[PDB]
Amino acid sequence: AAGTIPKQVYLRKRQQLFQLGGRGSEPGSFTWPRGLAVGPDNSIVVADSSNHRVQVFDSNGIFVKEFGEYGNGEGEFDCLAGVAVNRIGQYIIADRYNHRIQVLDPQGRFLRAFGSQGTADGKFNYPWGVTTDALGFIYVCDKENHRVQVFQSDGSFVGKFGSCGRGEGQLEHPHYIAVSNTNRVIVSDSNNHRIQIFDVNGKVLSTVGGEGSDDGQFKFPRGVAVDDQGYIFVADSGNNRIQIFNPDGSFLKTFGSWGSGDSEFKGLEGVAIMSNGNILVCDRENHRVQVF
Repeated sequence: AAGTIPKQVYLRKRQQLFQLGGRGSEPGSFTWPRGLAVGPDNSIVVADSSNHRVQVFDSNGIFVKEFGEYGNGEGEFDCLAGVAVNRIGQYIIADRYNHRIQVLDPQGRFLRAFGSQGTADGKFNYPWGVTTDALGFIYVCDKENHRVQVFQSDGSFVGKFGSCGRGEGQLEHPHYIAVSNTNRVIVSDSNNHRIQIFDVNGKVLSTVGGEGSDDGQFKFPRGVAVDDQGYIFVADSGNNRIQIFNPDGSFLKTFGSWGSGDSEFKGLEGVAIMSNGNILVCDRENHRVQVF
């Protein structure tokens, strides 16, 4: 991989390499998938929301394992949306309709849960959307509280930031986030049609994009990912596009349109980026994950 020019790789993005899913509840099928994440060896981890489960695939698409079932018990999920994998390989699920986070081990066995519905510190309204920083700190978007709450690996509350509003440092219904290896917190601020970037302590660092349909503009951004150089990847759901941004925030590339064939989307949700430049998009109403 030594001579790779990332910018050139990203600018060639359009044609799907392969896809995953198809409607159903058997292993390898999805129902209305929302969050996805990449794992250690570039594994593809899918929040299979309406099947109340996570499914894990290797970097070439081969199904590996699934875990979870409907419920409010330990290791059960109501209608999960967000998923993530930390450096230790344990699975971190935003169990949306139970208003809690569950952390499972690399084999999908239950380790701990935390949170319940509420506005208070450590309490969530509709969690939807989670990620991990290098030290194992958990960052949640509780969508309906218009904020980001950060926890320790054991669930201990640590801090929070953002609040309802349309201004500097505010959020309206944020769905998805990512933390870069620079420890900048990258929040898709859905209804403000913008990407918000904070440091770990809640200080606004910059803003990417704004409302519109031109290059560099968003209509209801959903999934976000960041690569190891700071390229930012956005599911521009309102405009039926993936957008890619240079590490300085400037528009680089866009691809996709409303549809259900190769490179077409309906209901863009989560987004993830493999360390080889493969972009992963969750295509909710087509019950599939597409890889570019």
